[PDB]
Amino acid sequence: MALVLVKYGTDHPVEKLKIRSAKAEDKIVLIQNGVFWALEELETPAKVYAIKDDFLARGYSEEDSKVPLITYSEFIDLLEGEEKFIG
Amino acid sequence: MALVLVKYGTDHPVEKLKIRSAKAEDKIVLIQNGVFWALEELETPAKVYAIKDDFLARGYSEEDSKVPLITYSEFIDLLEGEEKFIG
Repeated sequence: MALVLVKYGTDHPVEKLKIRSAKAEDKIVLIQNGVFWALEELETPAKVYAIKDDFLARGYSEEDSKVPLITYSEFIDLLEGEEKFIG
Repeated sequence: MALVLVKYGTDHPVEKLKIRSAKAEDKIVLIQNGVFWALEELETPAKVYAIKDDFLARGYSEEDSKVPLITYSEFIDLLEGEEKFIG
């Protein structure tokens, strides 16, 4: 149930095995240079999300993702995760 | 400690007291139509942030907001915290 924040890509390759070692409960966010990992294979049982808007900001096509693309709105839905007393 | 999310415009009465009765140790995020709370006279001891990218997307200006705005990058860092143990 760990939060994995990736804001690194290719210039930093250690996040790939972080993603590998991530658990089913854990959350993986690809932001900034993390969009490069959306083109990777990535052996992960965790919940992987790449920022769709930032992905587009980096100049990449949404078709060209191996991972799920979400917007900041859905990032807050991730931020919620469950339900709590938020609503 | 508590993660407080608001994203139901002003149509959700419970949003007010979530902010209102928050602790000075908690985090409060305004997202989507929740940005309307960023314009009012909300008084909370918690860390209150409205999403800048989303707020500007509403057609408003940074100057319009009363509370601090964070960007997609800063939102990721919010969820990190400050200490970043992601090495």
